[PDB]
Amino acid sequence: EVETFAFQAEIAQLMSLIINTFYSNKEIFLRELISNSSDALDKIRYESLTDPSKLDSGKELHINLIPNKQDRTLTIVDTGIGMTKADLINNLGTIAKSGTKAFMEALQAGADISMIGQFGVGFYSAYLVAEKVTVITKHNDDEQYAWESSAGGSFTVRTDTGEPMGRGTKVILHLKEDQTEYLEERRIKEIVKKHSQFIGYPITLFVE
Amino acid sequence: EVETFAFQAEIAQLMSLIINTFYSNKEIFLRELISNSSDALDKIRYESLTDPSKLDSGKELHINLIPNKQDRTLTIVDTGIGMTKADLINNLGTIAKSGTKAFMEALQAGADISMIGQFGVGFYSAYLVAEKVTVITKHNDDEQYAWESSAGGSFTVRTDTGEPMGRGTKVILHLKEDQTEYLEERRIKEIVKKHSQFIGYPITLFVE
Ligand SMILES: CCCCN(C)C(=O)c1cc(-c2n[nH]c(=O)n2-c2ccccc2F)c(O)cc1O
Ligand SMILES: CCCCN(C)C(=O)c1cc(-c2n[nH]c(=O)n2-c2ccccc2F)c(O)cc1O
Repeated sequence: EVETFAFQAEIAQLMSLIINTFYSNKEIFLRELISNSSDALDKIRYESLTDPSKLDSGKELHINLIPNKQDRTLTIVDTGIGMTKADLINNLGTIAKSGTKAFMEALQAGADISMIGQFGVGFYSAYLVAEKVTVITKHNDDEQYAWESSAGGSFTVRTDTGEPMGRGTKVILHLKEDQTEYLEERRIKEIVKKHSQFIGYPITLFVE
Repeated sequence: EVETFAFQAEIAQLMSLIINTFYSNKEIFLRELISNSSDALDKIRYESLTDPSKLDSGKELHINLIPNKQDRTLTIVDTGIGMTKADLINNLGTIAKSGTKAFMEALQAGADISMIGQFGVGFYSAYLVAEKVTVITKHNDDEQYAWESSAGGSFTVRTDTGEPMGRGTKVILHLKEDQTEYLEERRIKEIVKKHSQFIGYPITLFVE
């Protein structure tokens, strides 16, 4: 029931660079994921002006940060517009082809990994801290899907039979052994305050 | 043939603040407009993956900067997705209600006008340099419209009978008398290099 796909060549190369480069300031992953959540929330909010029934699958527009020391996971949940199967498999890979090329050029021109979000590919900064990422997503117009990748040049997509979520996206970061700092309450608080303080949606940091 | 509308109260108040505050670093207007053009170009590019006929109204995705010393205008043109009448009159005012409130709060909390784009209302930084703004826009699904405002709490919209443009948005900044520096080639070049160097579309600075 599980489809396996190869990444575009440029994305696979971006992911290797992110995993292999020595770069200490890994905490920027969180801002990039919160930023993408915010954009997804903007999208469903705007669509709902012209069609209030888009919020039948959920009225609240918000972001939850959920650390889990047992599973060694950090989960970022939003109730944004979600993603279709086509988004996961094809559409986002395609726009990320040019953004990756632009980004990798700038890095040669001296730029630093922290500028990744200006090229549209800030999601892949998750692999600074995660050995595996799972994405569960639900768009009004499609079914619930699980996307997963451990960054070896391939990703999987399946229909998700797990617990339904209504509308939005959940990003489950399976953290590397030496990156458990991002499960601690004061570390996450520090990072959100420093990088994400002007997001226009509630950000709730769950306690354990 | 011309409809006159009142701005939302919060936007009218944002515009007065932008016009009345002493703030020397006015050049940030250009980055905000180029940023919105880029977002509009992203939108039509993405829509065209799932429906290549959206580019029948124009294949090229680009940004032109056109100074005109005679008319004292600076025009920013893009071939992005364009805006519907509903966008101009109602939809963008509504999302800009919360962004304005958020922004004006931050300014009390010390923030500075240069952060306006983080709240979604960066367009209104045009009134740092313009006494009047005209917006001509064409969306695939609607007709060509002219929006105009001289920031006295009202704006006008009409159907544009002028020369058709295909798809996109043109922003015509009627500059204040003491802001002609933004018509000079070396000044515009300087600003684009400093603030807009990583935009993923061609930016062409027309000569006079
Ligand atoms: C193929 C792998 C994808 C990686 N992921 C999960 C993301 O980028 C990502 C995407 C969304 C998302 N839902 N709906 C939507 O439009 N977006 C979206 C937002 C911003 C840029 C692009 C987007 F598609 C989100 O809410 C959270 C995310 O972390
Ligand atoms: C009511 C007054 C509006 C002010 N203007 C002209 C802008 O903000 C503005 C808007 C667009 C635009 N075309 N299509 C589209 O989606 N956008 C858009 C882009 C970014 C945020 C919001 C948007 F609607 C542009 O290409 C250039 C602009 O300067």
